[PDB]
Amino acid sequence: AECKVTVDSTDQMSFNTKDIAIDKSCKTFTVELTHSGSLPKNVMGHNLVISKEADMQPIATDGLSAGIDKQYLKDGDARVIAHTKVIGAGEKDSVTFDVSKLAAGEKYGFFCSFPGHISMMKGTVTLK
Amino acid sequence: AECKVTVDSTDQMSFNTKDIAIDKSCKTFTVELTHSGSLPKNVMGHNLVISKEADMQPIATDGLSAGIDKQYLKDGDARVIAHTKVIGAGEKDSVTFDVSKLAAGEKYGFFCSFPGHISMMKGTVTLK
Ligand SMILES: [Cu+2]
Ligand SMILES: [Cu+2]
Repeated sequence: AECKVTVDSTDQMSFNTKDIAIDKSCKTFTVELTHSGSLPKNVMGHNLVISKEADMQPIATDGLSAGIDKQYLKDGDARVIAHTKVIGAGEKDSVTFDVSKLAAGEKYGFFCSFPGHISMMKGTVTLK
Repeated sequence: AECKVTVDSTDQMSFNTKDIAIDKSCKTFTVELTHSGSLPKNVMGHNLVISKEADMQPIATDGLSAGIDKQYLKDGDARVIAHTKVIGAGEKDSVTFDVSKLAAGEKYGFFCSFPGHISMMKGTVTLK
């Protein structure tokens, strides 16, 4: 199906969508993240992380101390389904993953793990 | 003498001053912080923190983990001379401190410890 989405993240700490819908007829799904505005990654960086909805805040908390060099994610965090790098204004990244990782009957979300951003920057992923 | 100052902070991630001059006649000093613009504290909150210049980045890095409930400052941080709360648009806070705490010959600075702000939001405090 349509197996790719592009999400913008802003200088006002927001993603420009609240839901990522994944059609089940995709073996592989690609999320592209762009960052508009002009703020660099060390002041207003953003990544996009996909996990179980319950796991979003715990992943964020463990990422706090990993720092920007590890994309604010604890190295090898198994709760993470897929993630982009932390990007600043002007940059882009994408991550492609097996849609098969998303166990049906489960609730998944996406979020930014840059410290403090999760409170505003999260949404749902919906398998259809 | 004149032993108080008012500093504004903005949605554009700036203080409206780059130096806080403190008169030696002042046995105590009062810093008022205001926030103009319309962004809530969880997207563009600001505080004002005074410390030795050497300590500004290490303080901010420790603040990341402390969270907004701790004003993004490690609790009881010994390097912090004085600080306000994190305020959002429309709010105000002030902090008074003993000018005796500022060691003669040392270099001091003020910054915001809200995640990622420090690069944009710092200045000097001049003991005169
Ligand atoms: Cu972010
Ligand atoms: Cu700030």
